[PDB]
Amino acid sequence: MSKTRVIYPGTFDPITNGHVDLVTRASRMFDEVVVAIAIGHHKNPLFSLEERVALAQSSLGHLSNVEFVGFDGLLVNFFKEQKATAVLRGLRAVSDFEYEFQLANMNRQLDPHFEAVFLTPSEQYSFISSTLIREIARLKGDVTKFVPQAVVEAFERKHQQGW
Ligand SMILES: CC(C)(COP(=O)(O)OP(=O)(O)OC[C@H]1O[C@@H](n2cnc3c(N)ncnc32)[C@H](O)[C@@H]1O)[C@@H](O)C(=O)NCCC(=O)NCCS
Ligand SMILES: [Mg+2]
Repeated sequence: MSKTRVIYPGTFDPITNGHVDLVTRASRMFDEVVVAIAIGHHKNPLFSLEERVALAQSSLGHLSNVEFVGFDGLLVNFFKEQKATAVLRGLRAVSDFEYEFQLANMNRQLDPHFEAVFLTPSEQYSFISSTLIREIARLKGDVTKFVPQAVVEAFERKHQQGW
């Protein structure tokens, strides 16, 4: 009966109503949730680590047991470093599902204490992909339904400096 600490890694580029759902749900059933933003040097994302954490903090800060960190390197090492109970992932589409197994099973080989636990989001957040949001945003489309308001504005400010 130690305290429990789940890591919720992602690139959050940007965070979406779906992510927010998942974190909220997780905060209700574990002691600490750590939103962990993957820096991803060699991944090349649309928003900076700083924009990404900011927008996250903006949508989930009102939860007292959620923290925000950037990390790179090996999730398994992050896991160890954070003395985590488990890693949180969401399940919705179907190709996600067999990679998620690879991930879980590979990481368990690297660290037998590793553990993945999966939530499902509200049915209304199941279609939403971060990728699909970027494409719609990128074409002056209305992503208000799919992402928090800070993110909407962030998209607009990205247009304002050319996009
Ligand atoms: C960034 C990681 C976690 C993968 O997540 P991804 O890049 O897909 O970004 P995203 O921000 O979309 O991820 C958030 C998580 O929530 C789920 N999710 C994503 N979008 C939604 C949504 N709209 N609704 C519900 N769930 C969602 C996903 O299944 C994912 O688990 C990955 O880069 C990572 O570091 N994982 C470890 C990878 C690994 O072990 N590699 C080998 C050494 S690290
Ligand atoms: Mg996504």
